[PDB]
Amino acid sequence: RPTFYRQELNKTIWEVPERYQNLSPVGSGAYGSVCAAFDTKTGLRVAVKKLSRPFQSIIHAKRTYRELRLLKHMKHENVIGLLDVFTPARSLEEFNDVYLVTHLMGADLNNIVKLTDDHVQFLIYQILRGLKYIHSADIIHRDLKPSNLAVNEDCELKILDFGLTRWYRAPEIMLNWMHYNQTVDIWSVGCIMAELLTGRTLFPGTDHIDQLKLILRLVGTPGAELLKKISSESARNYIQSLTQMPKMNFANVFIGANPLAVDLLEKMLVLDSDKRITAAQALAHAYFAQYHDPDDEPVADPYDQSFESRDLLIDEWKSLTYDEVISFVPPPL
Ligand SMILES: O=C(Nc1cc(Nc2ccc3c(c2)CCc2ccc(OC[C@H](O)CO)cc2C3=O)ccc1F)c1ccccc1
Ligand SMILES: CCCCCCCCO[C@@H]1O[C@H](CO)[C@@H](O)[C@H](O)[C@H]1O
Repeated sequence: RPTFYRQELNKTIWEVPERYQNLSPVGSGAYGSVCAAFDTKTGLRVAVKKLSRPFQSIIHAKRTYRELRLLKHMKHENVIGLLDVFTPARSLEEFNDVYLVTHLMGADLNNIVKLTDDHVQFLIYQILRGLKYIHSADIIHRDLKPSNLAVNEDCELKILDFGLTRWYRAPEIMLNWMHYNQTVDIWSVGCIMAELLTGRTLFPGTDHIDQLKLILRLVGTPGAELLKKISSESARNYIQSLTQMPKMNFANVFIGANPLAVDLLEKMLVLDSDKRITAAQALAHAYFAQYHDPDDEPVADPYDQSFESRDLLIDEWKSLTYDEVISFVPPPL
C-alpha cells in the first residue's frame, strides 16, 4: 500500500497517495469536489474527486456504490473512465472516504461554447458515440447538459455523470412519466446541438410549465397518435385544453445552419420518443460523414444493474463499495 499525505483545501481535508501532486481546486458539485493533480506515474494531469459524505445515508451509500460501479464499467473514448480509485482506510471499519481519479480534461462545454459548423459536427459526433456505448449497456444518462461534457484543447470530449438544468431535459421527464426510453438523451443532444449552432438556449424555461410551452412552440402540440399513448387524465387534459400550436419549419427556425444539421435536429427533437432517432442511427446521418466510421463506433460489455432494485443497509452498500475499491484493476495504456 502507498503512502498518503494530508491537506486542507476549501474547508475540506484531502488525504491522497504521494503519486498525486500539486492538488488545486477546480470546483465542487452536488456530491463531491474535484481537484486538478499531477500524476507522477504517468506525467499526466488527472482529476481527483473526493466524495462528500459517501455514506451519510442509505441513498448516499447506494449512490456512492452506483458511481463506482458505473465508472469501473466505462471503457470508451467519449465517456469518463477510471484511472484510479483509492481510500486512505486500512480496513472496512475505517472506510469512510472515497476518491476517484480520471483524466483531466481542462474545461466543460459550457466553458468552450460561450461555434463553427465543423466544431459542432465534431463535438456532437463524439457525444453520440459515447451515448451509443452507454445506451448499449442499457444505461440511460438522464441529465446530459453542457456542464456534464468535459472537453480539452484538442476538442476531444467525454461524457460525465451518466447513469441511474431543465433546459435540456426531454418533455417526458418534466411531466413525471413513469418510465423513459433511451432517447430521452437524444432530446438533450438536440438541445445541446441547437445551442452550439445558434449561441442560445433552445428552450430557456423559467419552470416546468414555461419549459413545456417553449417546446410545443417549436415542435407543435401532440397529435391524436401521440395522445393515444398518454394514460394520465392529468397530463392528457392539460395538453388537450392547451393552445394548439403547429410544428414550425426548422429550415426557418435555424436559418443559416448547415441543412444537414437542420435535418438531424428535426429527427432528434420529436416529442414522441418512439419516433426519435437513436444514437446508432444518428452516427450514420449525413451531417457526420467526415467523422463516421462504422467499425470504430464500439458497444459496451453487459452492465449488471440488479443492485438497483435492492434495499440494503448502509453497512451493506458500504461494504459492497469497499469490495469495488479493493478489486479495482487499473487500465494499461
Ligand atoms: O462522472 C462521474 N464522476 C466523476 C466526475 C468527475 N468530474 C470531472 C472530471 C474532470 C473535469 C470536470 C469534472 C469538470 C470540467 C472541467 C473543468 C475545468 C477543468 O480544469 C480547469 C483547471 O484550470 C485545470 O487547468 C477540468 C475539468 C475536467 O477535466 C471526476 C471524477 C469522477 F469520478 C460519474 C459517473 C457516473 C455516475 C456518477 C458520476
Ligand atoms: C406535453 C408534451 C410531452 C408529451 C410527449 C412526450 C412523450 C414522449 O414519448 C413517449 O415516451 C414514453 C416513455 O416516456 C413512451 O413509452 C411512449 O411510447 C412515447 O409516446
